[PDB]
Amino acid sequence: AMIVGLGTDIAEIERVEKALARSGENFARRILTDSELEQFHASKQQGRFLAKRFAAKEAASKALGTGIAQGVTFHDFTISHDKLGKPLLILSGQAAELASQLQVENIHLSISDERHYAMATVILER
Amino acid sequence: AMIVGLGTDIAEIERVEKALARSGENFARRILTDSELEQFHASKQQGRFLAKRFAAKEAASKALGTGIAQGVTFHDFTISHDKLGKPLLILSGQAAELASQLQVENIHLSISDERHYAMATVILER
Amino acid sequence: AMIVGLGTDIAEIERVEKALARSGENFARRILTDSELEQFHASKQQGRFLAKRFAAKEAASKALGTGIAQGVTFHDFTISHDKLGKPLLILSGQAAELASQLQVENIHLSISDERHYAMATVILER
Ligand SMILES: CC(C)(COP(=O)(O)OP(=O)(O)OC[C@H]1O[C@@H](n2cnc3c(N)ncnc32)[C@H](O)[C@@H]1OP(=O)(O)O)[C@@H](O)C(=O)NCCC(=O)NCCS
Ligand SMILES: CC(C)(COP(=O)(O)OP(=O)(O)OC[C@H]1O[C@@H](n2cnc3c(N)ncnc32)[C@H](O)[C@@H]1OP(=O)(O)O)[C@@H](O)C(=O)NCCC(=O)NCCS
Ligand SMILES: CC(C)(COP(=O)(O)OP(=O)(O)OC[C@H]1O[C@@H](n2cnc3c(N)ncnc32)[C@H](O)[C@@H]1OP(=O)(O)O)[C@@H](O)C(=O)NCCC(=O)NCCS
Ligand SMILES: [Ca+2]
Ligand SMILES: [Ca+2]
Ligand SMILES: [Ca+2]
Ligand SMILES: [Ca+2]
Ligand SMILES: [Ca+2]
Ligand SMILES: [Ca+2]
Ligand SMILES: [Cl-]
Ligand SMILES: [Cl-]
Repeated sequence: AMIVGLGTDIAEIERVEKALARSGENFARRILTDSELEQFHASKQQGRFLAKRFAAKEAASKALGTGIAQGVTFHDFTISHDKLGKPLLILSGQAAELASQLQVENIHLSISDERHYAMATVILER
Repeated sequence: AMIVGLGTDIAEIERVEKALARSGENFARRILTDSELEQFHASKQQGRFLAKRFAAKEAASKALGTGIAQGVTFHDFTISHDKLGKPLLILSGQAAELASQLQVENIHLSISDERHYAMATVILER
Repeated sequence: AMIVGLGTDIAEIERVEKALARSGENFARRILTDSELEQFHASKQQGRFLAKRFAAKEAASKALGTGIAQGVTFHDFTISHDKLGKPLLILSGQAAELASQLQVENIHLSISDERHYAMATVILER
């Protein structure tokens, strides 16, 4: 019925690429869950892949009203896709607990990227 | 009621300008309906005009859940404005058929551009 | 509860910084209410602070459906924050009068910035 939260985020792709060039998997694993890493490792544009997931998760954390804090971690969010490529967001851990407290029934996520920037928006509704 | 789709897109204006300098009307006509072409032709900043429409339409195609695919074309989306300048989105063709299947009753669109980027967000609600 | 409006906006931070270097308070006071100026004055990154507020207010004005026109001014939008850092939008002046006529009961705002750009999205719900 009503919107419980709204979140948006923009990420500079070159910054994510630089971080991967320096710290690689140590950096990717802080952001991605084990299930997401398979898809990540398969990509030939890993910085772009990670930039999008980073924007999506930050946008989700803001829609929750906590950001990546108060027990909410990047691993509480998992990004997947439907059969036509639409991105989907699934919550776990503290994010799932807060969503339940807020009575969230539907989650909407959209992602976009151009050469230099990735962005995402998330809406939680009850 | 509830949100049935969310879409967002960011477009680099310079790439649109380069495409117009090379292919002009042939490129513009792939994105714009005949009705929209009249407004486009009267514009004195065509690359900027077209980048905004491009972002709006891709955002709308993501809100429908298909992208520009599965029979959904750029011509299935028409952008107009109300008397105060608010952008309005009207669907046709396969986009309209899918929206009808999604029970879409209200469509919201917002657009913004700065010197180098144009972006848009679309929300479909039932 | 349906969506009354949606607004989005992107702002180039260096343009805001340049404006401040030239016009300072004359510029800042056009965008910010006296109450918001207190927080602004305490910031050590005033250009970035102001770029975010500028984006939030422009987005809010688009969600209302008027833009910054028709008696609606930048001062009709006040950005505050909750204890966890979530941004909150409160309307006044003509914006509040119009929102009341539209039966707006819930307002949602999200803001994000990266090195060069600030962006925001606003949704008004009845
Ligand atoms: C908000 C967060 C997710 C992102 O921070 P950031 O990249 O500086 O944020 P962005 O510029 O995209 O967003 C800043 C805006 O987010 C919004 N925000 C902050 N806290 C929020 C909250 N609890 N809920 C919703 N929105 C929030 C605010 O509008 C803020 O700007 P403002 O304070 O001027 O209004 C933050 O919780 C965070 O970065 N936490 C730690 C993340 C981390 O571990 N980082 C290491 C890198 S892997
Ligand atoms: C999705 C589409 C609309 C835009 O493609 P794009 O510009 O590469 O996409 P963007 O970079 O803006 O966004 C990519 C994201 O869109 C989202 N997306 C993809 N398919 C989607 C769908 N069916 N529904 C909703 N969102 C979708 C995804 O999150 C994707 O990123 P991810 O796969 O890493 O999660 C695509 O269907 C398209 O444009 N197809 C035809 C190609 C075309 O005509 N191009 C223009 C030529 S002039
Ligand atoms: C909408 C406004 C807030 C910003 O316009 P802008 O600088 O062109 O900003 P953007 O590029 O971000 O937005 C343009 C889009 O906003 C949208 N828009 C315009 N009027 C709108 C309205 N009444 N309601 C909702 N959206 C609107 C349109 O989609 C427009 O693009 P289009 O005409 O190509 O479709 C406008 O009312 C304005 O500039 N007011 C004056 C603000 C001011 O005082 N500026 C001085 C600089 S401090
Ligand atoms: Ca961020
Ligand atoms: Ca892209
Ligand atoms: Ca795109
Ligand atoms: Ca502009
Ligand atoms: Ca603007
Ligand atoms: Ca930032
Ligand atoms: Cl234009
Ligand atoms: Cl700041």
